[PDB]
Amino acid sequence: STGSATTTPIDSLDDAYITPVQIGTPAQTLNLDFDTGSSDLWVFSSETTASEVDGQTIYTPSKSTTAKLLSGATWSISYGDGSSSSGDVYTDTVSVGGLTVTGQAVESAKKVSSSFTEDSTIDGLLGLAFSTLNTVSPTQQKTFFDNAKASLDSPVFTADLGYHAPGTYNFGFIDTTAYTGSITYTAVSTKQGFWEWTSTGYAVGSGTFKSTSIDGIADTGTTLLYLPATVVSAYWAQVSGAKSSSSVGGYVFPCSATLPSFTFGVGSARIVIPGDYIDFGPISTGSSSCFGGIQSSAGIGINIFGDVALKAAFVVFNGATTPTLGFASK
Ligand SMILES: O=C([C@@H]1CCCNC1)N1CCCCC1
Ligand SMILES: O=C([C@H]1CCCNC1)N1CCCCC1
Repeated sequence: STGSATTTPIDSLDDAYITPVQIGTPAQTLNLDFDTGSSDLWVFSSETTASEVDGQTIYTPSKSTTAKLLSGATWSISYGDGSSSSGDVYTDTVSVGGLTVTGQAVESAKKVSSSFTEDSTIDGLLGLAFSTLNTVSPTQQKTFFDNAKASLDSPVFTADLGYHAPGTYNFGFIDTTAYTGSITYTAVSTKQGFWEWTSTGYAVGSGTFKSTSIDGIADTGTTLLYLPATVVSAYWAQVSGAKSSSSVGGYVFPCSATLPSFTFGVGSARIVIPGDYIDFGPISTGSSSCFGGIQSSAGIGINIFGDVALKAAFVVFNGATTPTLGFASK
C-alpha cells in the first residue's frame, strides 16, 4: 500500500503545516500537524474542555462505529515550546492520503494548553518519531507509521514541505519526480527516540563551507532551524543590524535587510536554504524589526532541523530495520 496527502501552511509565515486525516466511520476529517519530533497522535475532541476549544474541528468517538475506548489508557505530553495536552485514548480507523490503519491509537484531548487553543487551524498532532516516545500509559502505543509499515510497499515516508506553498507527505514510496539530482542518505540514531542525524557542516551565503559535525533532529513539527550558538552567530554577523534580543526571545534583524542563504551538509552533499526562508517577519504588527528563522539551540539540549531547513529539501524518513534519513535538493 501507499498514501499521499497534501500538507498546507497554516499562515503566511509557514509557522506550521496541516494535513487532512480521516478518523472513524463514517470519516471525520481533522487537519493535523504531522510531527516527526513526537510520537502521539492526539486530537481535539468531544471530550476537550469546552473553554479550551476555539474553532478547531473535533473528533467525536461516539459518532464513530469503529471507535473503541482503550480502557484505562491515559496520555500526557509536554513539548519543547512549553505547550502541552492530555486525555484518554480510543482505537479507531485512521486514513492518510488513501492509506488506512485499523486499530490506531487516537489520543483524545481532555485538556490542551493555551497555544493549542489559540491556533484554530490545528486540530491535533500526528507523531512520526519513534514509538518509544509515545506517552500512552500503562500500555505504550505505536505511531501511525509504525502501524502502517508492514503493509507499505517500502518502509518509508517522505516530507516535501513548501515555502509559502503546499507540499506533500507520501507513505510507502519515493516520488522520483519530486526532487532533483540524487538522494544522499545519512545514518540515524534512535537512542533519544528522534530522527537524529549528524550534518557535516555549514556555509553562510557565498562563504566557504565549514566542515564540522552537527548532531540534530529532523523535526517537521518545529518551525525554525535551531543550531549551536557559534553557527548562529556566524550567520547573523553577515546581516547588518542583526542582534540577539532577550526581550524578543532570539535573533532579530532589520526588516530592510536582504538575508544571505544558509547551506547545511548531508555527507558530501549540500542543501541550500534561500535567505527568504529565514525571514519570519515583523516581531509585532507594523514593526521594522523582523524575527530570524535561524536561532540558537543553546538551552534546548539538542539541535533541531525544523521546517526552515526541511522545506529546502525532499526528505526521506527510512524506517527500515536500520533507519536512515535521505536528503535531496528540489
Ligand atoms: O517537543 C519537541 C518538539 C516540539 C515541536 C514539535 N516537534 C517536537 N521536542 C523536540 C526537540 C527537543 C525537545 C522535544
Ligand atoms: O519554542 C522553542 C523554544 C525556543 C526558544 C526557547 N524556548 C522555546 N522551540 C520550538 C520547539 C522545539 C524546541 C525549541
